[PDB]
Amino acid sequence: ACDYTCGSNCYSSSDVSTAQAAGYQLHEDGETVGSNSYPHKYNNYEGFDFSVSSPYYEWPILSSGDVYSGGSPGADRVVFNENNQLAGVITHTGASGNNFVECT
Repeated sequence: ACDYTCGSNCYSSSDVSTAQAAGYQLHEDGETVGSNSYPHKYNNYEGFDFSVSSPYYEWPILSSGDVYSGGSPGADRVVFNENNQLAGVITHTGASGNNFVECT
């Protein structure tokens, strides 16, 4: 079993924690990477009922297990807050118009 399923990608909570650690460090340092400048604010247009408080930031989690370092972000993201708490794992897979669905 996979802790999170994003389309056909299977992530363990340890893949998620590693991705969240890297994105939070950059957020704390006020730094970005990639043409889309991650980690960036996540507006939550979808209305996900996250149990941790906004503001939210999104950061790519890669199906290869590597930490995002600039380069293609893929469709999957970890979402965290300023308290370094995980809000969720979401994906562009199966959505249109730059929207997201939640990884189950």
